Amino acid sequence: SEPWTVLAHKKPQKDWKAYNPKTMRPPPLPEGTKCVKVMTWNVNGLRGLLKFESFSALQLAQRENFDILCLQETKLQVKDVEEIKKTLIDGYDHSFWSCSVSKLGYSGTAIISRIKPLSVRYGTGHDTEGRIVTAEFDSFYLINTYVPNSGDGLKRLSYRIEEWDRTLSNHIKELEKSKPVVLTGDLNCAHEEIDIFNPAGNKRSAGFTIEERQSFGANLLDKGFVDTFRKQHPGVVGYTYWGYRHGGRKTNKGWRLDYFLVSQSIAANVHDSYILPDINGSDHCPIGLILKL
Repeated sequence: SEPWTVLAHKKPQKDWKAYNPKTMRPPPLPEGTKCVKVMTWNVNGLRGLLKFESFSALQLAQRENFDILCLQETKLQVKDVEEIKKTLIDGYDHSFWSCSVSKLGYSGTAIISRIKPLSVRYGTGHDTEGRIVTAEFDSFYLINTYVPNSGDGLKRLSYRIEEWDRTLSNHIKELEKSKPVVLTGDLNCAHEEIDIFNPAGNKRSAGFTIEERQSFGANLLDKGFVDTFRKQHPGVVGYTYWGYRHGGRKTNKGWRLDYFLVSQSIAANVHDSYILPDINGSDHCPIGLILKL
């Protein structure tokens, strides 16, 4: 059963198809093509995921052979990182964790890499909610972020639009002045109607407000960044999130909230921006990016 291959959408256009990674991913790169492979995942609580019976860090690494793993919502405290680092599997020696210090057991990001970065900074070193990690590599910057959820009743929409969204934009544009940027993580916005199963029923839901979508366009895309999955798959409905409560994953009633956004300068180097909807353990599934260097 592969429910993500069934086109679930309340108001689809005529020529839209459901994303099937078995038939729609490009063929592998010619061998020796120097590239970097990144996987990104909102794990909805790292400790809980590690207690998930069907989850193994070793199998995931063996299956995808990523160089870098970007996590959101680790929910770790600072005091937890030393021990969590010890459970990292062999081969991924450089790990960097930004944990929430005001609200405990909340938010949290991490970058796990078998490539040693030139530099790593946390925040835009103030990161009170552990929402941003920036790792410098030789030809690009990798920014892993967990964007603030606007919340029930849009209670946080003002901070999201007026403060957060602009600060993230300024941070990536500043770094772009030295190297192109790979922005990834849970951006907490379904950009267009194709990115959400029920657009009409969610006009005032966090993540699909007119305010959030317009900011996404104006503060991210229109400042020279490319939605790699959307560019690679025009007219393809593919989700990365399914709400637990209404059991929408079994019928693919989901949203695309997780992205790979890249500087215009390296948009042509993206070989594959993909989704892994079969991996369970969170209400998000992982996404991956294969970038030619």
